[PDB]
Amino acid sequence: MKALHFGAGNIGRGFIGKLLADAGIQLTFADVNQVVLDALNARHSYQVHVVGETEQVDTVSGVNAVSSIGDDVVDLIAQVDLVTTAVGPVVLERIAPAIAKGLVKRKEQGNESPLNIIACENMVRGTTQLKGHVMNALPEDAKAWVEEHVGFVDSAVDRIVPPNDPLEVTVETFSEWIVDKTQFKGALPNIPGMELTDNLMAFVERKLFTLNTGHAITAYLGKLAGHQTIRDAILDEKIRAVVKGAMEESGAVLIKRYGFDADKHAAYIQKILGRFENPYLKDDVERVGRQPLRKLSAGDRLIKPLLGTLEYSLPHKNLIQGIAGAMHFRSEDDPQAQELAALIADKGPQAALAQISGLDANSEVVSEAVTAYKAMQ
Amino acid sequence: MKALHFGAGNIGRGFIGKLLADAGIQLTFADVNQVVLDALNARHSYQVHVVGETEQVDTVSGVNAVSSIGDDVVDLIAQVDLVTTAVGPVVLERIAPAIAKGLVKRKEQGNESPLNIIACENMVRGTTQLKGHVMNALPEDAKAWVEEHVGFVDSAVDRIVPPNDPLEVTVETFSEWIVDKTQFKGALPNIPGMELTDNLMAFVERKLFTLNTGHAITAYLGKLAGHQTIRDAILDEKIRAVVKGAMEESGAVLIKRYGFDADKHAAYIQKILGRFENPYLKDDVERVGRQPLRKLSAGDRLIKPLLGTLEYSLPHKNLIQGIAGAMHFRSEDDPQAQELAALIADKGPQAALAQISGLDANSEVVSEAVTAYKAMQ
Ligand code: NA
Ligand code: NA
Ligand code: NA
Ligand code: NA
Ligand code: NA
Ligand code: NA
Ligand code: NA
Ligand code: NA
Ligand code: NA
Ligand code: NA
Repeated sequence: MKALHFGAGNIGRGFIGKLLADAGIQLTFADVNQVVLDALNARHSYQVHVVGETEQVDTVSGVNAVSSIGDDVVDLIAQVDLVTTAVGPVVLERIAPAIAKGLVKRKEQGNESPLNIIACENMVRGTTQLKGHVMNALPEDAKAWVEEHVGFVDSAVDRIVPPNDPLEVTVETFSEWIVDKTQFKGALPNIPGMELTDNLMAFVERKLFTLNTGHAITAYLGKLAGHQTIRDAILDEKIRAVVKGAMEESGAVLIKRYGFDADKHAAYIQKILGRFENPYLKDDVERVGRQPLRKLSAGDRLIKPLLGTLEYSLPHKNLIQGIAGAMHFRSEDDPQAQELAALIADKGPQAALAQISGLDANSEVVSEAVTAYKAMQ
Repeated sequence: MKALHFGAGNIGRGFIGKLLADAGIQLTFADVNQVVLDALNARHSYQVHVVGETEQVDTVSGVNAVSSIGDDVVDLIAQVDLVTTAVGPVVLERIAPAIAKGLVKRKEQGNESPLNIIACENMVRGTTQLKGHVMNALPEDAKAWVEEHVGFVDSAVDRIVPPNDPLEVTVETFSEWIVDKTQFKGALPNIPGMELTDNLMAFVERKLFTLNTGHAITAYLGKLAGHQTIRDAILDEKIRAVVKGAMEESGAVLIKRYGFDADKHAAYIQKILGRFENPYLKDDVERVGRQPLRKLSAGDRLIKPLLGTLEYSLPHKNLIQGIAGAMHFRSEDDPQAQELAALIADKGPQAALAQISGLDANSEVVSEAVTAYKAMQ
């Protein structure tokens, strides 16, 4: 099997491309960074430091690379079995005309072997979003053929990969890659570390409501307590209790909503606490806490679980502490943190929280959050 | 009939709310800006300067307002026949928990009169996007009832409304408001100035490929020629020829793709040229040209029509001039224009264009654009 992966950044090299190459798939990266392209074509391999219990150095080999903006990438799309991405939303749109030209060429070459495309992005159903972009660049006369031969498979991915050698990358031991089984065309690939499900949204929300929720609250409370790193914060027993409790509160929602087994979910929470303890990552709380306006939005990792607890009459006291810690995040380098500070300064925490989150300013939850915010100054 | 409109900004007051109130609908605005809320509740009316052939002053009356973040807005959602928005993508998410709470209350009050929700946003199928946000905030036990009783109707809207009295607004005479007939629940409303179609995407693309394309190219070529305003630029016969020709080239694509009548489309192009001639707007080319990276993206108003001309073997020379003018846009106040300048400076126009647009750097169209770019310095 052959795969083309767009985005040879830390995620592409240390997680998605790594798993593809480790599976024995002939892997080509596509990128615009010439230094990374040349390094991959020069050495055909690189080292990934996989760190958690111990530091392991894994070697990824037999890889090569092409420019995402040239003609070779189009030729490859006409030949490979899988196309994956880890590029972010702006570049996810930019690669669409090359993918569309690739699909036209695939049809013109008479390659009817099923192709599956999997966007591995920090987005909900990113591959469906990519499909939208590809449709916007594909000729009408190719659309039927593409519907028949090409699967746009959504995924949910989770691996902590923080910021001489332009190819080395350090990643945590843990990873999760789950894809929607029902969208694949043809025989399902056997890629170790990739799991197929009929219920992708359950896993998307699990990750959002557990990993993202816990990680953010660890960062926000940690910064308030003067902790440098996620590890320092999670080993602080006062902070740990609130982080664990918030993931448990959000977990009761997931259990009710999706039917996850309670004992396995408890173990998944323990596994995430261990991930935060990683002694090799030295992940700055300021990095993890960045963009608090996004992280305080209605559909995101603090308000959505809270709305779930309201839906089911479940307890949210630790979530409320998390929201108050988020509201306290300050960073000179973060424009959202600046906007946040200015909004609370101008309108007060109650109006500010309502305006960012969409919670009614008169509500009991907003009342509870404002109390908690006041208590942390 | 009763309507609630979220977003009492220039678009809400001068276009969407104006048409609703002019139709005799009892209109309430929802916003977070207390000055605008108080002015609307104090005076219950305001003046809209409608300018084109002449300057007309219209009065909008019998309106009131509530906070989008309080409890009265929830009560209103349980009572009104229509909810409209003009808030932008960030606030479109933020209003979702209030809408969801409103729908729960609508069900709990036993109001089974059909409700239709229409987001009037500079987005493709914004109401479908809003629906996604509302679903993320609505209890599972309300979802069936909402599917039965509530329509989320996509729209395509077009009115040029550029930047003492906090309520007055100036708008061009022309407006267009088209909505997807097939998504309405119950009897269709009679709102003058709102048209219902089975084929909304045809109108979305028409506006993107004609108004947006023409308006952007007028701004970009105008700025290069030292013209202050859209009117100054469009009356420059050299610029006008390129703007008209680009809208015609994009128009041949729309005619082939959607079956628009060629004579009516020619007249629609003439109508847009007249809109650019408006002598009362004094619209700065720098404002209209802002965000060139967005405007040079694969799915946007310059590259998508170009891809269409490639699809159908149609002529794009004027589109190419437009792309080269966009690539020349400079503004200190515009971070994208800064990013653009830095990218061309670092990588050269060919690589820069390919990296922003997704066109193959080796392609003839990229070659043509680079020539044109070089010719304009
Ligand atoms: Na691995
Ligand atoms: Na295969
Ligand atoms: Na069980
Ligand atoms: Na309340
Ligand atoms: Na409450
Ligand atoms: Na009007
Ligand atoms: Na009605
Ligand atoms: Na005709
Ligand atoms: Na070519
Ligand atoms: Na070409």
